[PDB]
Amino acid sequence: CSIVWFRRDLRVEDNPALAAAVRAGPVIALFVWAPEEEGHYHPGRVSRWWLKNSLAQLDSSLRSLGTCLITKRSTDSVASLLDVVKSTGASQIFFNHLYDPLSLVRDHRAKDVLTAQGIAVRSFNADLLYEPWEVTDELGRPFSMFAAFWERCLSMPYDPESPLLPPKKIISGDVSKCVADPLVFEDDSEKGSNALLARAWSPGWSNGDKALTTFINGPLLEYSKNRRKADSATTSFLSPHLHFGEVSVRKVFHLVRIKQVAWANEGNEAGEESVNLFLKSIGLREYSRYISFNHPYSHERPLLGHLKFFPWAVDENYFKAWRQGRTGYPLVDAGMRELWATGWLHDRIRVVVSSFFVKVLQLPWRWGMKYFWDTLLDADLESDALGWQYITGTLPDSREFDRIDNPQFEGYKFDPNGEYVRRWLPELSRLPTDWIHHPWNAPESVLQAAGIELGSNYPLPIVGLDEAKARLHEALSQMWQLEAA
Ligand SMILES: Cc1cc2nc3c(=O)[nH]c(=O)nc-3n(C[C@H](O)[C@H](O)[C@H](O)COP(=O)(O)OP(=O)(O)OC[C@H]3O[C@@H](n4cnc5c(N)ncnc54)[C@H](O)[C@@H]3O)c2cc1C
Ligand SMILES: Nc1ncnc2c1ncn2[C@@H]1O[C@H](COP(=O)(O)OP(=O)(O)NP(=O)(O)O)[C@@H](O)[C@H]1O
Ligand SMILES: CC[N+](C)(C)CCCS(=O)(=O)[O-]
Ligand SMILES: [Cl-]
Ligand SMILES: [Mg+2]
Ligand SMILES: [Mg+2]
Ligand SMILES: [Mg+2]
Ligand SMILES: [Mg+2]
Repeated sequence: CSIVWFRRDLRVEDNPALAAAVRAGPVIALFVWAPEEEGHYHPGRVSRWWLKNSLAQLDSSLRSLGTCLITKRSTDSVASLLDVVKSTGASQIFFNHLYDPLSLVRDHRAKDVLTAQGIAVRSFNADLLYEPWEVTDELGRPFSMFAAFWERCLSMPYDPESPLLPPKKIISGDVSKCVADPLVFEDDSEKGSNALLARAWSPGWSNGDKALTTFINGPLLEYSKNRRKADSATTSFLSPHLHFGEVSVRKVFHLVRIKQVAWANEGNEAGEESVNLFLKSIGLREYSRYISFNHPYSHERPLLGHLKFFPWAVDENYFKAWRQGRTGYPLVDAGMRELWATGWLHDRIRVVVSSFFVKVLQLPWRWGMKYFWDTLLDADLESDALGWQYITGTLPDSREFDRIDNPQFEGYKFDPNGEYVRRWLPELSRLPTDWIHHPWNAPESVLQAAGIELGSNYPLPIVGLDEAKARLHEALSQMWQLEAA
């Protein structure tokens, strides 16, 4: 008896722990659901809906290969392990690493208790191209900025392990344990709100493979010339799959690396450029793990402390307006609406709405981080923290802090004909393009004809940009003054 402990590596292909267990003797595939152990960050409704369907496909797969997935509901995953080994008679437990703060601790506490109880525990790399410790500068120190880190990752002395085949068969230790703990990922209220998700997404590794294929053989070619596109099938849509290890980044990297070689050869410039930007995307995810491991309180504590005494507005209705998409800036409200209704946001809108959150409303970034974590289909602690820290300006490589983006111009850049704003704001569905990104200026006759009553079915800017720059300054004058102490 060997135990395979699945957490966020829901796949049978290129899964090192599983492959090591099959090499060793029969297996008991285990998954333990223990949210309260996740603190302030238990999984949100749409993430849970994804987990529920991803696990079903995982179990279905494992059954095809010979064993079932045993699920356990508990308040302490370690304890559950013990009660599983101490009931099955297993001597080893194989699992794949995780690099988020909450996982880092529980994993150590896990190794200690189990090994110090007579259990062999082995741990592999299932989620990264390279372990964060394998990637370092010539002196041997962790890089402090993305570019230097990514340049090393791409110029390493050795290649990432190549995707392993899933087992061809698995033998299962005590099959009488197959009927285990039912996991409930939805209350009746939520079942209601989740009803459209199955129409747009197919959770699981099988479908993730499908998405990777689709992407590489289609949109990747125009990945680069298509990113100012706000709501189009121009990206991979792999994030939710990536978050639960349903798809191997190593496989992703290998397929992308083959296309790049073929396109370099052909001298297809668009292709190379798109390949480069997409690899930078995979790079950023790898970097979020790097930062979380080399700064264990990164999901709450900022890296740079130069904004330490900054007087962040703690205004509750500023927050509510943001969440409701009642800020007055069309592109910002469209994003909040699409996020609330679908749990999905293109990276540019994520930047647009989180940026408005810290520079215009000037709210604490931990609040935007948490809201995103509860509502995004790909909620990921490391990727969410990294994004918020970068936007707020607490990262070595963030853009200049004293800079406020104009949603009206972002509107012109990312949603030139107002199609995005009109899809997510039906109240503005009749407003012509000349005023779609700044309706508060518009002549009364256009508003009346479109059915828009400023302040009613569409609000006036909750904070003007000019007034915004001014509070930003007044806020800096203050933090500088607080520094003097
Ligand atoms: C403030 C903010 C919060 C974010 N929160 C999350 C989150 O909670 N979960 C999440 O996975 N991503 C998050 N991101 C990053 C990014 O927007 C999403 O990963 C991406 O939009 C998912 O779409 P895709 O799968 O089509 O990405 P693609 O463009 O197809 O890229 C492929 C993969 O690269 C990775 N990736 C791409 N961009 C980034 C990025 N900027 N940072 C980290 N990884 C990236 C993702 O795994 C993505 O699936 C956030 C970005 C910002 C600015
Ligand atoms: N250093 C970084 N750390 C974390 N995230 C980053 C970093 N740099 C960029 N990002 C993320 O990747 C996105 C794109 O990077 P950026 O440097 O803005 O190029 P870009 O978006 O292609 N610019 P543009 O060509 O005008 O569209 C950012 O908006 C963030 O989502
Ligand atoms: C536009 C991308 N959509 C279709 C919404 C998601 C891709 C489907 S999935 O779940 O198989 O990746
Ligand atoms: Cl500053
Ligand atoms: Mg698919
Ligand atoms: Mg795009
Ligand atoms: Mg698009
Ligand atoms: Mg940019």
